[PDB]
Amino acid sequence: MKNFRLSEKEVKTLAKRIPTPFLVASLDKVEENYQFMRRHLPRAGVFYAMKANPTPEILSLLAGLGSHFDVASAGEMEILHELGVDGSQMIYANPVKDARGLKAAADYNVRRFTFDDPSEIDKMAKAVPGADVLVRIAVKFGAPVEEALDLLKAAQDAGLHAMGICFHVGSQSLSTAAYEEALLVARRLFDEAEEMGMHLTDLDIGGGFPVAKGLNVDLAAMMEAINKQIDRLFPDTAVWTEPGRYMCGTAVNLVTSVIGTKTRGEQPWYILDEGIYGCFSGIMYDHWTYPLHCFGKGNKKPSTFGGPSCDGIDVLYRDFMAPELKIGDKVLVTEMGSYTSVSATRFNGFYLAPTIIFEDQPEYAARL
Amino acid sequence: KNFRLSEKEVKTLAKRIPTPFLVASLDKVEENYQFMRRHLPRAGVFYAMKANPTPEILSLLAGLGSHFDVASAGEMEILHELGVDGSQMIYANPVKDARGLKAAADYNVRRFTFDDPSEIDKMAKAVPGADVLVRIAVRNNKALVDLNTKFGAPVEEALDLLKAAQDAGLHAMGICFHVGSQSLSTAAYEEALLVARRLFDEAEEMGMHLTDLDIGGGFPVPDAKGLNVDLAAMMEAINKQIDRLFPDTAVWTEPGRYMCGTAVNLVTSVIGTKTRGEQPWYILDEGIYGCFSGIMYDHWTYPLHCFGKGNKKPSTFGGPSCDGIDVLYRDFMAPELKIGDKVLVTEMGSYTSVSATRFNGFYLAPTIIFEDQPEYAARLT
Repeated sequence: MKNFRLSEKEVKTLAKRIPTPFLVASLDKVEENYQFMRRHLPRAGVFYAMKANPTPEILSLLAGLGSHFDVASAGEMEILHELGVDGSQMIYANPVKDARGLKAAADYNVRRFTFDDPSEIDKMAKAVPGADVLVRIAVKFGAPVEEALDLLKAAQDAGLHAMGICFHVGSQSLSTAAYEEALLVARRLFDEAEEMGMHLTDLDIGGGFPVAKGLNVDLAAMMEAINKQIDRLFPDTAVWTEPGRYMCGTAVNLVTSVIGTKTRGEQPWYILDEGIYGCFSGIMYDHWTYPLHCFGKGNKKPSTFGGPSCDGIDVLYRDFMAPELKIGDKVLVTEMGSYTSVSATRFNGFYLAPTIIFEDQPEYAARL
Repeated sequence: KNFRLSEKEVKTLAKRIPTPFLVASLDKVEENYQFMRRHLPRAGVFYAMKANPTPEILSLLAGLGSHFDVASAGEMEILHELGVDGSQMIYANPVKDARGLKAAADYNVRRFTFDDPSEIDKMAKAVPGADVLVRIAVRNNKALVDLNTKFGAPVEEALDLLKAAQDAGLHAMGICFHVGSQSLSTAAYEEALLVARRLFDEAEEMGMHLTDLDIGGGFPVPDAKGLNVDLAAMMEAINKQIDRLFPDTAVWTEPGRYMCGTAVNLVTSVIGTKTRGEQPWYILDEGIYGCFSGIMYDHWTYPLHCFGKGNKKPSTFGGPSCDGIDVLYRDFMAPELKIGDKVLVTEMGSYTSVSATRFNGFYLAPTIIFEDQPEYAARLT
């Protein structure tokens, strides 16, 4: 498992014929990440958290491979529908659902819906009578385990089908022991519910998986421990996972050029043609950090990179060791797949940087 | 006074239009523009369209005779579509991009700003003979001379730059400066204006005759805690100064926040409730990824109005992402609200929707012209 990276020569040839900034996504890498999870965690169907990356080619690839989808809004389920994706392969997993979104959900025939609060029941019962609902469980957001069953019975009472439960394990706190303890709590709640008159049939595990193999744990071995725990505890139940960052994050790169240089201070400044109102919006909204590769040879000094807009805050990196760069030189930013261009804007009238598909280019064929 | 929708009005607008939407009063954009012609006559207006690019606003302004401060090819293209000639534009981004400079070339935009030598040859090659103004660092409204910022040459290198640009075939037209956002006092201008006199006076003796001076923006708008500047008084102190120091030169300003800020309102619905915490929690259908993005990007607090009586408890408001960052207000005194009730945010005109996104696939809240709605007619009556 390698992260998707473009070589220096690939960045130059691509930039010759696509004007910067642009993103480059690798469908091959997305597939690899999909097949990895399937190989090591076979018992979880995949609900793709498309909020992370909603690019149509990535989305089509995923429907091709069998992925279901995790929809947050009417506009998400609209994009999917034009690609031929049915609402039976959608779960509406926004906790608080818009009216416009519940309408969409009825029209498209979305099967599964999730909730943590009893104010949410009152409105799904009117909008989508008899819909299959899962409760989100905190083991902020989520619902106390001890209120989980009362919440499904309230749902069942208003004419919704109590179908099951989701938790989310945080990446920071991610461990095999953690998933194993949540599955135990889930198993108890199933058994308890059954004696309560409800047959729960579906269990949604969340995402919160990381990566590329240059990172902390042995994830293949971890998914196999979780998978073995699903097979012993939930051999008849439909199990799901909803990866988002996991699917895409290391599957996209940004190519962007130096459009100005400021040489006045001790520190050189370099203005790029993408910034915090475009793809680097991740910095503000995801609190994330993107590896930056400048390509000159020569001596390095501490250097600031700025974005292209009239705002003070359009600064991406400071005291970053980089060589001497000219205008028109190209830099490359990896880990640009998730929660980046989702947050981009046309602030200052600027265009959204397009996403180019790597497999539809000579450079991809050239890898041989 | 500021454009503020009645409660009566929020209710009927919400009947006909789905939340969230914004509501622009073109009358108010016109008062604002006129107020500035009345009290700061000597200052020609380059509307900074980044604050609000709404097409009906822009056309109003074009019709009143305003010029435009243009920041990218996309902002030029919109103006060209509305019939606005390039003579009406200044490309006032100090670091310009190739698509921008070709657009500028195509649409014959006359003016450009710059604060560095690496910009010059990029402009000479792309529009020869263009009028340039050098952008210059000055004491900000905070009283700092910050030379480590994104924009502005030091006063010390201002004239050489301008000469360096004349040496590349560009017309050395003048000087601009920006004191920054939300000026609560007139000190930064009077002080900066005087620094500018000196460079013209020093340039006369070099033999470059500078014809134009752009004084930037920074004019205030009320926020969550109001505004206590006397704008008329502030504007006349600046005007007064431009007449003693610059009797014989063309003087321009670049308002953005001021022009539209007080002309726009957001109508948004409470869509969920959380009652497990000690504070009640209200989820609205606009978030930090939408128009409230100005919390993140502009460090700004908007003034919120809930309607109802008989309660007030400190309450929390969050956005529709349902995210850790998607929190709008905490400890806000609000009555008991229910799903379906409408809230109002006022002074939502500037640096608001421009930074909004389709994250989660939500829509960009549309911007409704109030003068076309039936609620306006009621007003004239």
